Amino acid sequence: GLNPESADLRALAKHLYDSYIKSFPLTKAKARAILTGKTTDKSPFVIYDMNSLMMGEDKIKFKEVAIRIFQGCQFRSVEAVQEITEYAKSIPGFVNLDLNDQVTLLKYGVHEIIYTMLASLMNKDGVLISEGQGFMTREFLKSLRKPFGDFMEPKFEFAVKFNALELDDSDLAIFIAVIILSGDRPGLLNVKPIEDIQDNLLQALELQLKLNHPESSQLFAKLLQKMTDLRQIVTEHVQLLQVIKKTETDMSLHPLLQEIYKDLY
Ligand SMILES: Cc1nnc(-c2ccc(OCCCOc3ccc(CCC(=O)O)c(F)c3)c(F)c2)s1
Repeated sequence: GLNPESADLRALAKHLYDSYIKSFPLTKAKARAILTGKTTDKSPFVIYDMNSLMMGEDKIKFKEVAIRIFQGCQFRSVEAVQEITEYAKSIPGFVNLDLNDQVTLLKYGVHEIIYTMLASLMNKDGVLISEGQGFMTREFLKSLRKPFGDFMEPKFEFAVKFNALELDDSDLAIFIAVIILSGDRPGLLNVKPIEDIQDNLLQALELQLKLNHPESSQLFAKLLQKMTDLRQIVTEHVQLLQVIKKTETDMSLHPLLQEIYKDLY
């Protein structure tokens, strides 16, 4: 904030953080407080096997077991899409873009955002579910029958490496906006207005990380590099769905996810 240009970058960071808080009900700071046993929040019920999953169904409240779980992740993605869409609308310039490009930017951005923010709810042993009321172990997720036995592993591998960056919600707010305003999504009609916005967002992210993580060298670059991992998670998940739909012909797909995945990659 030391000159007027950089003060406007601060104002943009604060705007996005504010909108993020308003849009996403379970923040990283709340997730971390649940996972680490802090006294601001309530310990989760832990599901690590079939009997504890049965108990959990009664305690949390919220068909083979693998399919119920897989579909539960899809319902969560649909809620996430709703929240990401409302956040996207708050990004200055987004709603003024061509409507076709608004739709394309959401279509290709929402999963990258979902896996970014999924890391906030993960550690190397498992993941928060039902808004933090439950915690499902990574080993229980690995135990599910084929073809569902490894669908969570790439997301855990990503999370453990992403979490070592030690980003907070104020950082994440800007990073998620940068993800959405990507000028290289396929089929965009007007790239230039997108990149002008993305430029501003990147400038704000960069100053946010230098202020908030003054001791953490090239954090900005190391964060942008993680956009590689996110892309690979997505393309791998799409391949897995192609497999699942051949053996599991009785599995339905929420219409929002169907539209998103159509001709995605
Ligand atoms: C009985 C039960 N019924 N539901 C249960 C349940 C268990 C675990 C859940 O979440 C674990 C973390 C979310 O992980 C993700 C999220 C999104 C995707 C991508 C999905 C797509 O968009 O295609 C993903 F692949 C994994 C959960 F929400 C519900 S237990």
